[PDB]
Amino acid sequence: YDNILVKMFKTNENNDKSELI
Repeated sequence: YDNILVKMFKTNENNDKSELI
């Protein structure tokens, strides 16, 4: 059981390394 792609869509869009840069 692994679903790393669904979790990485919302994490990378909102945060974007710092805060939406």
